[PDB]
Amino acid sequence: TATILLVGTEDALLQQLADSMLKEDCASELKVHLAKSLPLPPRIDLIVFVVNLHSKYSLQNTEESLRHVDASFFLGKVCFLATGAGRESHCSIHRHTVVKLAHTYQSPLLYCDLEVEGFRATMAQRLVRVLQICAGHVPGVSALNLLS
Repeated sequence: TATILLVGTEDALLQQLADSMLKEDCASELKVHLAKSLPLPPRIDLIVFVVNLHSKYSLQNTEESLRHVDASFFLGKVCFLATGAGRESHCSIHRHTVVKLAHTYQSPLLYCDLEVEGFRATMAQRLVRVLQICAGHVPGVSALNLLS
């Protein structure tokens, strides 16, 4: 009844995030699809671009994939999720690049270390709520209202 597309090149992290989102409990029935890239080879309510700040390939793949997304998706139905930004080991230039990306496509930029169980759990809560909003399940709040 609410469907999210996770786009990212790290299968394992996408899977653990998906599992985190599916972890109990949710009033709506959540479906998760994963893609390594866009364009894809089903109704999709929310797209989350998971960007690995330690991987230049991740950045490039996000940048390229974005070109295939219809503009109506950026009306609150796209979120960026940067991983590695809280770590001193990450490249600052990449972080700036993704901040500029999220700004350009006027979409939220969220940060999480997906390798940390608790942090990923909380982020999954946030994303479940955003997904429900985008799917029209939250009274008085549409994807349009997410725009800020």
